Amino acid sequence: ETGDIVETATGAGSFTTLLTAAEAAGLVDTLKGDGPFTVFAPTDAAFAALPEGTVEDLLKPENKEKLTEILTYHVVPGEVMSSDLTEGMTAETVEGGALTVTLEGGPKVNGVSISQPDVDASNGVIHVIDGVLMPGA
Repeated sequence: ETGDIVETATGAGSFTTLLTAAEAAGLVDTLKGDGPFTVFAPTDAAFAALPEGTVEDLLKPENKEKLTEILTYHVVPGEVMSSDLTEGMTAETVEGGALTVTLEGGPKVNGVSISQPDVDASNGVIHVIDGVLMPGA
């Protein structure tokens, strides 16, 4: 595979409402355009977790435009998470924000759970959130 995070736009079956915008929001040059990059990619079932209006917002073409703006707080630089180091640390977003990262007692980031604790992406790092964690959206 090539593109890894960004190439999702090509397929996007599970991340069709989100990670398709990885390439298509102009994040392609960002995520695949360097090397190690870690993004909290929520699954199709995660949008079904908060389907009140968030999935509608994130289904609206409006969101990928602001994703262009807000990518930096959803994109974390190429650094290996607690699965390598130790659980119970703060991870910094490219925007410039430190979030809560702990696996012991429940893999939770900033108060949202990584219910499907993945990690090993092709170029970077993949973690499936069951919720959302960003400035506003």
